[PDB]
Amino acid sequence: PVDFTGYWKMLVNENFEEYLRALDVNVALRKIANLLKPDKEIVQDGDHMIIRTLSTFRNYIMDFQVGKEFEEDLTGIDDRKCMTTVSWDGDKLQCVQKGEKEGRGWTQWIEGDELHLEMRVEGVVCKQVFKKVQHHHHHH
Ligand SMILES: CC1=C(/C=C/C(C)=C/C=C/C(C)=C/CN)C(C)(C)CCC1
Repeated sequence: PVDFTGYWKMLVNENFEEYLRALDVNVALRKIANLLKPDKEIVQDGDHMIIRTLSTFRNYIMDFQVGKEFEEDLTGIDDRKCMTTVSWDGDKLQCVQKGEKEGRGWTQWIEGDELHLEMRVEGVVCKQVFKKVQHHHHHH
């Protein structure tokens, strides 16, 4: 069965600038963010999912139950609040983020040693791929 648990290092990050612009992330933060190559530390614990998006400058932490709508605090990205639901779709994890922006959400899946993440908002698509890695680093 699909299990996202692991430590994952960014390999590619496609169209991130336009995704951030569509979120109205401020220009100075977009400049910082485009230099970053975040890791993902994921623990899948039953249907309790923790996805830590870790970078040298700032983190974004998700901690939620699959299937259950929750208030998602996007402080550090666009500082918005969404009413967010993450659901299994076969071997894919689907996320809908209800809020100010239309069409906001993402899909996550695994191909071999790769974690694939398609992020969407306002018809814009950013695609990230990470490689599963084994050398760990301490974090908060
Ligand atoms: C814009 C910005 C950032 C953007 C983070 C983003 C979009 C995280 C998306 C997380 C998702 C869908 C995770 C599901 N694997 C960092 C990495 C927190 C650094 C500070 C500035």
